[PDB]
Amino acid sequence: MEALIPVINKLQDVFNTVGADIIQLPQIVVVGTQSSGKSSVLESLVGRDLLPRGTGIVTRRPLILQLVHVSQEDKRKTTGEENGVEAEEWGKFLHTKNKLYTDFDEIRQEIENETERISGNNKGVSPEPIHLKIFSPNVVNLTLVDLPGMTKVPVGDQPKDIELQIRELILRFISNPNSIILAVTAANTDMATSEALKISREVDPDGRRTLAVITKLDLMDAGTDAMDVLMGRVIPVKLGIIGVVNRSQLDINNKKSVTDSIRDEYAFLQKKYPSLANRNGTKYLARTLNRLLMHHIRDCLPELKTRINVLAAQYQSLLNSYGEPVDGSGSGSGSKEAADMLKALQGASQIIAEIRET
Ligand SMILES: Nc1nc2c(ncn2[C@@H]2O[C@H](COP(=O)(O)OP(=O)(O)NP(=O)(O)O)[C@@H](O)[C@H]2O)c(=O)[nH]1
Repeated sequence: MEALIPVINKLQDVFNTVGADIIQLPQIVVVGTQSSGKSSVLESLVGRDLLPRGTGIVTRRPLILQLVHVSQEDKRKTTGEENGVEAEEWGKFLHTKNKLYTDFDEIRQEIENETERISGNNKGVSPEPIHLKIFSPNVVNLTLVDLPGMTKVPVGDQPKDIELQIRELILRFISNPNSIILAVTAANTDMATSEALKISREVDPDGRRTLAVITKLDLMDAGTDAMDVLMGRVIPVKLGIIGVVNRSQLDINNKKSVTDSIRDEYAFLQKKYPSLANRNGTKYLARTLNRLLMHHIRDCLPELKTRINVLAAQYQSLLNSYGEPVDGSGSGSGSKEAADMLKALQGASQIIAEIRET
């Protein structure tokens, strides 16, 4: 049985600049607020810090993070750099094509380099995602669509008008019927007022497409345990409630080893939540997210295939409604879209046809 995650990864790449929304791809979309710790969740899954830091404003455009598992024997000759020590982990950006990044600091820098631009349109937020593959023996096969974080207070309770278009961007992504919403919220807050959960209920009223991740369990007030948060007595969400403890900024600056932060999280869970510890934590989260995505993709695969074909026939017949002038150039901008879309759909069906196992 062919692994389906790599297939959807390639489809994501195929529909990058051309418009992937109408495809309604099966994917996990990460919704979090400011100070929720969703960037840390991603880094917990990667096993490295790689996301741009901080201080402040930052991270406007979506990031499609594609974690690809490799064998520990599968390594890369690094850079040029006058060395040749074989590298165990590397990264690739779709914008830079086949270039290899063996230094995660150059990975973090390229993200900064691909973000924060004006981008030559008049906005503060761009809908165009960054595509980053991470090859590592320390990661599970998993892809996440990281969206720009919201303010932790309602949009009207803060002075920036731009927050609206941030909400629009998130809504645009999570309105995808085949998207799974990963809602990130800190245990440190009134969790039934999370902006992440609230905006998720706007497209998923009952939370049947939503999985809640509870971060910052180590930061709660004296003599609270969110056992209720562990229960999902309180949060109306169906795909699960998973509590984690990521590394703090203190830990990163101190260069806390990830092997040490992992067992520290585990030990914290064992102590504070003994009857629940086995269904919480970073490692657990990585495993159920992997299984969830695999099961979700195979569920959506048959409809995805026909939709690509249905879309193809529509765009082609639409090209015969536009349909001119037969000129080599200056044909149309709308005609150019449909042709570019048809080309991408062609690549999509090709990728899908290249699956075979029963
Ligand atoms: N103690 C502790 N600190 C955490 C945890 N998760 C995140 N943090 C810290 O609290 C902050 C959370 O923000 P971050 O992780 O960047 O995610 P974010 O809020 O989506 N991103 P940002 O606010 O930077 O735009 C970070 O400075 C991080 O170090 C956690 O589980 N425990």
